[PDB]
Amino acid sequence: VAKKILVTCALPYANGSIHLGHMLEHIQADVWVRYQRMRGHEVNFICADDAHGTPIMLKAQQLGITPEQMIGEMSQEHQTDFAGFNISYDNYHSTHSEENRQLSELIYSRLKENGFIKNRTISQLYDPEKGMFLPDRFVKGTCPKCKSPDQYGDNCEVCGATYSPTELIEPKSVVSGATPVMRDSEHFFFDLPSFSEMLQAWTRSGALQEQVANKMQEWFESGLQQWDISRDAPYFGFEIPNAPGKYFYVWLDAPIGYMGSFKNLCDKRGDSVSFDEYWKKDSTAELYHFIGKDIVYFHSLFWPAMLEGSNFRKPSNLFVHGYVTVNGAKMSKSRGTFIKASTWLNHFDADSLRYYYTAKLSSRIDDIDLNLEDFVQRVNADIVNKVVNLASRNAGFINKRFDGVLASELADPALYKTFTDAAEVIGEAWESREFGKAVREIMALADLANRYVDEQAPWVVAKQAGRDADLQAICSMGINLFRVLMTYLKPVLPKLTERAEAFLNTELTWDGIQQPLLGHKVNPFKALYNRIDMRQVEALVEASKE
Ligand SMILES: [Zn+2]
Repeated sequence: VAKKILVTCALPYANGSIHLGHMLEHIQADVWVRYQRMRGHEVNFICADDAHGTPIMLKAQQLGITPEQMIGEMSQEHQTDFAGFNISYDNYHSTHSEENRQLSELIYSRLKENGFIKNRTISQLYDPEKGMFLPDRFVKGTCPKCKSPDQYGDNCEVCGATYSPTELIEPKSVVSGATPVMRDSEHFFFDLPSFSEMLQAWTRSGALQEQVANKMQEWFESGLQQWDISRDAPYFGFEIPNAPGKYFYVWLDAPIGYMGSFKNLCDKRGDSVSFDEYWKKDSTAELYHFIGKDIVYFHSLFWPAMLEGSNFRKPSNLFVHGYVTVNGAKMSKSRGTFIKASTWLNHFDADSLRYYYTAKLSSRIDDIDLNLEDFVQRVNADIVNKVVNLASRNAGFINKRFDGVLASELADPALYKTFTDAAEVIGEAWESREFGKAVREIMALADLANRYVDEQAPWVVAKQAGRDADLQAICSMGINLFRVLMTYLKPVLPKLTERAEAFLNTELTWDGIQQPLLGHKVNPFKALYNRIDMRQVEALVEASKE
């Protein structure tokens, strides 16, 4: 029937700009969400900025502005980039909100009551001048192995040795320049180990990608550990109830952002029933998290345990994707392959990237390679020469010789059925996240549509006397095939689809393809998409280098 679906994307860190690596996740989720909406389901697409943490607090101080101001600006920047790529979020919030505070306290309270919170005193390097414990990377020093100066954290970039910051020669606090010292502090831990049996049964209930369920097996074998969920002041975040000086570490408050953002959305809509409908233990609504492979452990073990422990429903499934490489290698700042979302939009449109990523995506966790050379060729070849060409080639004749009126019947009903029959396969491909497959199927159909037009040679029929009817039937057949193709691609290319709809004078819906456009008036044709040059790509890389 009509499902209730809540989809999220991992929360971007407020202390950084969105790059093409991040876009892969958001575009993958958006394509899936747009398809689900097209099928009539109730979909809620949610996200938010991860805005707490010592790093955030320090960068803000270093800059002279308040963290509240810093994260506020980063939030607008991120939202501008996502809007630019047409990521159709129903709501984009922040972990730094009243909703998140309330939910973090509620969940913490329940976990504590149920006895899943443990106290443990730990020892950590402390900056006595600033009065704050120091995370490993905030301690500078001389490597005890090779004696190289200015080595940070727990590893040396020179000899590559690893060690505890307490082994550094002349340790110095990066925050004040003071010499750190050891110091004790009581911390709160989440008893993840007490959920192992439940998590095992849950993971075995056939949900996760084969590759995910397999990594989980190794994690169980190794054994689960308790996780620290507290931090000491000074800190930028929410204070733990009944624990003055203690704050919620990100492990806890970041994923709550998924809930906080949804609650914020319900409040905005004046909806007092949905939150519980979606998050209560016996919910029949579906919850999906689109995440990267680097945060699977957290979302598959810690997150569901926390939810279970606080009496909330667990995710229905986790959709994991791999990383993005450019030209076969990790993004490179020196090579100008480290491309930011905002930079990309200064040179190309969002539809091009959305199409390329989609054509390469699948239900597997494999890495996605953005080959710039291949990108230009794929876009020009597929979008411009196969799909858009189908419309432009036939639009002229219809607009100039028939007043934009399409024929009253299908020239080839059998060929049309071939295109609508494919809906089943393409729809299941979109649904199962086999995007590359959906695109292959669609392009196969596009080749077919172009072959039909080639064989009918309208530019030839257009020259023969007493063949006006034939010309109209042929060109109208081509426009109707284009109608179907654009429908299958609607989830992928939002802007191109709008321009297509303006031309066809119709809104494209999934079920609408069963009813071809007959005796229908299309609008004067206008370039739907233009070819891109390799020079455009070179300018982007140069711009990224700089
Ligand atoms: Zn060294």
